[PDB]
Amino acid sequence: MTDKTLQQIDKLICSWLKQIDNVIPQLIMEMTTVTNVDKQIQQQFQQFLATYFPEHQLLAEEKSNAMITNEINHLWIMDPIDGTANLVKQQEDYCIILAYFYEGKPMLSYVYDYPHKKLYKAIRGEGAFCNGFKMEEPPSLKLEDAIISFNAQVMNLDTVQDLFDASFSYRLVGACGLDSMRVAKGQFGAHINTNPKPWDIAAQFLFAELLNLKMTTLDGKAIDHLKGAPFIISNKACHETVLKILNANGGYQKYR
Amino acid sequence: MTDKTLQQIDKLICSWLKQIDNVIPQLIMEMTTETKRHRFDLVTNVDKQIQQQFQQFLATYFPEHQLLAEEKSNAMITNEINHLWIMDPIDGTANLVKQQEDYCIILAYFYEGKPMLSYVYDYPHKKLYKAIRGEGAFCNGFKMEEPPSLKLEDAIISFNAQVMNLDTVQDLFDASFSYRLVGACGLDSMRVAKGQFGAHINTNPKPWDIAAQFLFAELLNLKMTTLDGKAIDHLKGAPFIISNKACHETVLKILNANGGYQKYR
Ligand SMILES: NC(=O)c1ccc[n+]([C@@H]2O[C@H](COP(=O)([O-])OP(=O)(O)OC[C@H]3O[C@@H](n4cnc5c(N)ncnc54)[C@H](OP(=O)(O)O)[C@@H]3O)[C@@H](O)[C@H]2O)c1
Ligand SMILES: NC(=O)c1ccc[n+]([C@@H]2O[C@H](COP(=O)([O-])OP(=O)(O)OC[C@H]3O[C@@H](n4cnc5c(N)ncnc54)[C@H](OP(=O)(O)O)[C@@H]3O)[C@@H](O)[C@H]2O)c1
Ligand SMILES: [Ca+2]
Ligand SMILES: [Ca+2]
Ligand SMILES: [Ca+2]
Ligand SMILES: [Ca+2]
Ligand SMILES: [Cl-]
Repeated sequence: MTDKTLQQIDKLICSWLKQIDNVIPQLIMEMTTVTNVDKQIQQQFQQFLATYFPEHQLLAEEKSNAMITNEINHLWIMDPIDGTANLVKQQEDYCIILAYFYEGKPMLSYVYDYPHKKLYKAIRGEGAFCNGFKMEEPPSLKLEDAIISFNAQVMNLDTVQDLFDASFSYRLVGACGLDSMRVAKGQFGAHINTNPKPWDIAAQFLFAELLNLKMTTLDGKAIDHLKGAPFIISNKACHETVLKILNANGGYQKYR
Repeated sequence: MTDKTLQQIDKLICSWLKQIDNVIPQLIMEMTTETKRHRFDLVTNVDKQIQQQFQQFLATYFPEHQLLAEEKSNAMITNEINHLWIMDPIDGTANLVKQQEDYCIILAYFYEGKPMLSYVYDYPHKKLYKAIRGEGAFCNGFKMEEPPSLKLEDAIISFNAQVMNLDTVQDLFDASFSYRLVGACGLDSMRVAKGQFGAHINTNPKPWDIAAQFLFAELLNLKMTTLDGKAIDHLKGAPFIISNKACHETVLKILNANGGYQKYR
């Protein structure tokens, strides 16, 4: 793929996301008085592909994905609303996740923090950006100096306590895409999700590559972008320590 | 106090908070340029400066008005003080230092002990939550209303899990819809005020962490009490909850069951 083609696609995605701005307030007003919001955003993206990129296929949360394989050369993975609980309960702290893979290789990635008007995007060969401003590799963060984010309700409490004690503090935004972007920005040392779907993490691959983040399974391997696996996205300086804590003493799972 | 006087004071405070753009952005810049070792010290220094400047603001506009804040001695501040401001110039210090986000300014005026004006300035998002007795509560001039009823099972809750025993934390997890944490008392409180969270707990706040919230709770029909359901002394602070009216009792029940929420030993 060329830089010229990537920019053309990028230009069309940024325009689509701007059109989304024109539709979403109405969908939100209807929801208020899974949602229609998730399903409509997804359907509109499907129409966008049908119109602009007829060869491209979609793996997304609100459709069946049985026909999506590693043979598909032009693939988008979408979470149309990541943070559905935050959308419904708070109307805040949710995002749109989009990622394009070409012959299996991450080429374009998007995390749109709509409520706060911040577009994180990554373009292979160009870099990562927040609202157009180039992002750089975050400063090194040792676990003891870093805030971490994970779901404490899906782990055994002894392991949750070990994570509390070894880190600087604990926070949770509650949307995978956003908690990940805080790692990307150097605000959090690490974000963990012990059982993500492909759409929860699809954009993050390219961000992790371009910003020198560690993004691995909880066993330290590369993740299958078609399947998802227990995962971490981490600053390079606290990745090993976090994995070590999670896997010590018989591991992080609930004994329950 | 008249609506005319409150507005005059309100207008002054809003203007002063706007002028805070001359201080805060510089501290934020320095969270990048100064070494890790000095960062909390820089924040506490700028906390002290913002506080002193508010002190001077009072001396010049409101000569009898006094100030209760962290960076000054408050030994002489009593229930005898007729005109009292309580201030947290930067609430959410750890978020400022580590994230340069999710921090706020807390300011509250009490007249003869009664909450009259309150401010939570979400500075990174430029969102001024303010409350005025007789007028109501506002976010950037959009008028806030009492939130919908939220039973605990349907609500997101926010608290510091590291300061409670884990059995009680588990009971809070199981009984609520979900768990979130912003990490600044003022902001986690405003999410309760907006109906985004069912409840926020802080088991050991200072007066300045919670001073604004009294008036917001009154005007928006929120329950704001000690963890044993009493009125909180605004001069002293206590273990506290701010909650939607429909999940207040259930949360307190969970916290106080089984010997309470404290850590063991
Ligand atoms: N394994 C984990 O680390 C984890 C993380 C979150 C949630 N959950 C599970 O989700 C159920 C209810 O929601 P919650 O409050 O825990 O999460 P949530 O707060 O509703 O969502 C938190 C984040 O995790 C995603 N998510 C939703 N369901 C998930 C699942 N089953 N496994 C992993 N991630 C998921 C969300 O994606 P969408 O908003 O697009 O759904 C969002 O990005 C729970 O019973 C819990 O087991 C597990
Ligand atoms: N529920 C609680 O008792 C509670 C709540 C928060 C923090 N803490 C403890 O205090 C320390 C600071 O927390 P952090 O590193 O997450 O971030 P933080 O920015 O220091 O504290 C988070 C929030 O609680 C306030 N705070 C600071 N020290 C506190 C204390 N001892 N008790 C209650 N509230 C406090 C903060 O106000 P300022 O930014 O003005 O300090 C902010 O509103 C840790 O040891 C933490 O576990 C306890
Ligand atoms: Ca979703
Ligand atoms: Ca998701
Ligand atoms: Ca505070
Ligand atoms: Ca403070
Ligand atoms: Cl907030």
